[PDB]
Amino acid sequence: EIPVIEPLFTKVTEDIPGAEGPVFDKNGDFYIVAPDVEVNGKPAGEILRIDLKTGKKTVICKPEVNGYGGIPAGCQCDRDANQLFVADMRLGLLVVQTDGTFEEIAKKDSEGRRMQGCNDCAFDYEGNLWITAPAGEVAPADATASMQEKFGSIYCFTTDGQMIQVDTAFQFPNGIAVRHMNDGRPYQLIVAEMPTKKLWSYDIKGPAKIENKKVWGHIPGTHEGGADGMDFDEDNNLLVANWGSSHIEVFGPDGGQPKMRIRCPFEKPSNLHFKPQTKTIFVTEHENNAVWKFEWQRNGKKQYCETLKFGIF
Ligand SMILES: [Ca+2]
Ligand SMILES: [Ca+2]
Repeated sequence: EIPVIEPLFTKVTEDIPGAEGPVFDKNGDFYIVAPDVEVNGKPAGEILRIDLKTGKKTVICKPEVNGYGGIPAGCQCDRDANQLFVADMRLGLLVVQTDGTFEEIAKKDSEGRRMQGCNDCAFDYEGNLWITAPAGEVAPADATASMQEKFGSIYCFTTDGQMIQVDTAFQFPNGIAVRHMNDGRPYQLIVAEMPTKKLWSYDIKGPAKIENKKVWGHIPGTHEGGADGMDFDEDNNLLVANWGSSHIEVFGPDGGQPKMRIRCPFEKPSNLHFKPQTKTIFVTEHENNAVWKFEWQRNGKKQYCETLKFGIF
């Protein structure tokens, strides 16, 4: 059987509807998003900053465009500026400042097609942002998801400002991650297709250039849910929240079947993120709509925001 560890989890904060997108900025501040917040049945998602000591929450942004509320669901911190890139299920891709101001990156992609709602994203070390888009067209267009139909797409927002659809026909693409060589070269993209219990891989040949698509890993279980958020640890092991399984799966560098499983004190882990330079992993979950933390066996893989702009001196 696959080895299972049961680390001690510590509650961080609660009352976060749809708790998702955990992320640390360049100053070490912690943020999470609340995509499930609604006001009178209408989307009113929030981006919050969490005090690690008290667990107190501060709403920094409640995105809305032309009267349509956003559904912020995933985040990545930029490197050269302390700003957050946020995947929004209703607005697409947003760039949010610590002061709460935000900008919608694109209404349409590089081919002029209306943008699809986004769920999560991952920066590669070259500054390109790989994004999952499981939702239908962004507001004002009517909402819809790809849990059944295969119209979920993947985008790559390049450093040159191009929003390129790099693949599509996915059944609710969710988590996403980029594997790098030790010299910093991005070479593999991993995409979670939630309901199908599959993790897909592609070889990265350059900015917005992916090929050799294949099924890379298998997510355990027949439960409703599947792979949600993911991140690499420093040894390139891929940790994946398996929503509905009560576990976070751990895949070795070669994928396939998980090499280890991490038991959680809740059934629906949605996402995770390492605290910089530590073995501490923060986990968002939908059973209690809260955030927790636990200690992993090693530090996490550095996020783009922690990398050296000029290389190793
Ligand atoms: Ca997600
Ligand atoms: Ca993460």
